[PDB]
Amino acid sequence: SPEALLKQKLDMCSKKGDVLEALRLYDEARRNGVQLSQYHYNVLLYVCSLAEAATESSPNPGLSRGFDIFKQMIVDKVVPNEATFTNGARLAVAKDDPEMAFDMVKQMKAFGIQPRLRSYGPALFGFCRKGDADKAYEVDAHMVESEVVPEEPELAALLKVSMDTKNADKVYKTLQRLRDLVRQVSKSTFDMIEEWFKSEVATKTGVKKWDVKKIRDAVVSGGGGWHGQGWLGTGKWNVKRTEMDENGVCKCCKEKLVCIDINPVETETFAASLTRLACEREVKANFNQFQEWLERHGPFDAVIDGANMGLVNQRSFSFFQLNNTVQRCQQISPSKRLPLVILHKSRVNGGPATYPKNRALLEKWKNAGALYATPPGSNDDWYWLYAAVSCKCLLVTNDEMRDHLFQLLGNSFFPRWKEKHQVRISVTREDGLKLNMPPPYSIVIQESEDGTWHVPMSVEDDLQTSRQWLCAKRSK
Ligand SMILES: NCCCCCC(=O)O
Ligand SMILES: [Mn+2]
Ligand SMILES: [Mn+2]
Ligand SMILES: [Zn+2]
Repeated sequence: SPEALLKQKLDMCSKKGDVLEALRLYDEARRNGVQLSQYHYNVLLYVCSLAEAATESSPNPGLSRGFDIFKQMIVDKVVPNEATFTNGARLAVAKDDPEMAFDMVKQMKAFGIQPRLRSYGPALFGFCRKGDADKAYEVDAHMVESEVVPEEPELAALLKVSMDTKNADKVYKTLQRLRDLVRQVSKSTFDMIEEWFKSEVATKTGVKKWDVKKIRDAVVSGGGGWHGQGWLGTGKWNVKRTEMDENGVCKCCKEKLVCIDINPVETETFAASLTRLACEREVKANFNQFQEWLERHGPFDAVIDGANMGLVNQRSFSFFQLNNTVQRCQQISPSKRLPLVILHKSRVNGGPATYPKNRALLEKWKNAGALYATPPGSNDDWYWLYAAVSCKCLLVTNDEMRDHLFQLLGNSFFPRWKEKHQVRISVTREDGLKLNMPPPYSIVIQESEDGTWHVPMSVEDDLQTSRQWLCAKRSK
């Protein structure tokens, strides 16, 4: 078969590195009238993205023609898959021509193809490195119009280019976007925000007086913790690295941060999403069986990730640590409810249940309506997550919750829900086990009614490392 031969020939070069031969085969396929498929086109694109940018003369044919092949694939109405956007993008990144990267995205839109976030990157970042703010905002406007949602890298780029070109409006809007989409910022973004607030442009923006009533209503309207009506106050900013105490009180300025509400409608939307995603990966009957059991049980004040509580900081499963966590959760329940323990069926049988009194207690929890053993082969993370969300209660787990399953849940609602519901254990030599409860305020960029800002840095584990904030408040 002709296209099967081209597949095989293109699989070979390049797993060999041979761009020249891939390009020869490309032009040959056209002279023979063999129509290239999706698979062929992807291999071509990947292979061309192995070519390098000529630090000495005219661009290399592999990069130049790489774009031309991309252009052709779309013209041919050949559907792009995830490999296409990835290869298309590394092509764009290798070339490092923001204008050409932008053309690729304009072409996808032309032909009704949804561009991906990685498609926009080389265009956005290209312009940003060259200080071309206007071009950067064009790419941004295009990305927004395509309903592609930026992440922290894209926003930090936009923030930097806005700072570089003294655009206080665009700084404000980007900072709002960071609040809305990212919440807590990386070290480098944090440093950049700090620079902004200390800068001459920031000193010189603002208003001496404003419609206090309009700010009030914007606070209500936004959900709390910001107003979005623009820079307030005048003069130099006092900008300090600081911390919040356990009550959300800024140690620098004594402002008490807001606890921002979660709309219960969003929670019901998320619960439905969860069921949909779980039933796509679990045996549907196993997940449904849990849902039905949960409907006949409760109420619960807490759900325990049993495997994580048995295992976190242990060389092997500790029934002690699970049992101590169960008792501590029951003690803080106002009515002393046992928590719902989610445990693998594999973990109820064998050991920790090696010791008969432990076995008998696990069965006691099950008979009290407070243990569900997840079937062999199931991913029990769907089960304790769905239980806590559905029962509207505390979730006791030290699971990071940023491994693949959890990337599926998104970066808007889930991180806000987690902050309000997640209980983590910590253990010391001196005191034993401690429950670390959700904070009584929201750990997010906040903008006060008088225009004062508090910006949280993102950390690995805020129990391990004490979270730094920026306090930015006008001097007079
Ligand atoms: N610290 C956790 C090690 C193994 C964890 C098992 C789990 O989290 O589901
Ligand atoms: Mn788990
Ligand atoms: Mn896990
Ligand atoms: Zn403060």
